[PDB]
Amino acid sequence: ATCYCRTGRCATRESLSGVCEISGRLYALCCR
Amino acid sequence: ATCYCRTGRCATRESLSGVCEISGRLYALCCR
Ligand SMILES: [Cl-]
Ligand SMILES: [Cl-]
Ligand SMILES: [Cl-]
Repeated sequence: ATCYCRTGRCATRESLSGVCEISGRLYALCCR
Repeated sequence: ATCYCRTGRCATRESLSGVCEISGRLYALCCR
């Protein structure tokens, strides 16, 4: 899948799918 | 990025990047 680790909401064409943890920071997981 | 929601360990070229929550189930987020 194509996915992004986001600092804001997911884009409209993306689905919230979990959490990224990179270098200690949390991100929304947004896939399409 | 290219990401998969895994029930096992990440493949050699993937990095463990977080967790997926899909239909009430936990998975390892594996990204390359
Ligand atoms: Cl973002
Ligand atoms: Cl898997
Ligand atoms: Cl879920």
